[PDB]
Amino acid sequence: YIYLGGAILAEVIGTTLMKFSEGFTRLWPSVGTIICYCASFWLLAQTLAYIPTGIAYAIWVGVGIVLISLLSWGFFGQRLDLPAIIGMMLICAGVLIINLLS
Amino acid sequence: YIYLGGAILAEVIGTTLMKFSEGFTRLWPSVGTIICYCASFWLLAQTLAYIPTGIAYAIWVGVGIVLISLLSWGFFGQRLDLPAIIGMMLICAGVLIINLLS
Ligand SMILES: Fc1ccc([P+](c2ccc(F)cc2)(c2ccc(F)cc2)c2ccc(F)cc2)cc1
Repeated sequence: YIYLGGAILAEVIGTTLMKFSEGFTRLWPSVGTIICYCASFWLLAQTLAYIPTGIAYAIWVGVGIVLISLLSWGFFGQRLDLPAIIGMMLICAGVLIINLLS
Repeated sequence: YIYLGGAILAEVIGTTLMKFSEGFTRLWPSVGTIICYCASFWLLAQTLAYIPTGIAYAIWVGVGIVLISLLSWGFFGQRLDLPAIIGMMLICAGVLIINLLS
């Protein structure tokens, strides 16, 4: 399977685990989070062995924001009609335009 | 919060070290570059206490594009055509909308 899909998913899980849980996580040992950080770098290194960095970055930002928006609504219950989402979308549209002219 | 600004600088130091290692020095450990990127993530983790992860991803890319553009050309805002001007305005305006939001 693609390293890139694993790598984006590893960043989403790993970054989500950064601010999550003042008690100790259900299902998951905390050394698993350390392994996940190591796995994320391994997946990234495989990804940027084979995929050009700037081309990859455009895919990566677009997939990552959507994936964590879906996760934010799904697992954390977050609203889709918050004005911050609109602000984020303006940035997402703007970064896409710069990416096409560079 | 100015932590994401620090995370951007930690990204600039680490990215330059990676590019320096690939193109120029033969004698730089991978672990040091990884620690510089981990510093960007620690500064991000402090940010993720205050700014939601999806919002934080979009701001990191857009704030990145302006600083990286300025450093990589050595000046800001030369050779802008009409959609590029709109692209820069959208990035600034979206971040400003998030900045005004609590
Ligand atoms: F929202 C974002 C913000 C940053 C990145 P980042 C990054 C961050 C932390 C890290 F540990 C290693 C790499 C990147 C760029 C293209 C990819 F395929 C995968 C990752 C990156 C590195 C150098 C650079 F100049 C710009 C971005 C990705 C999405």
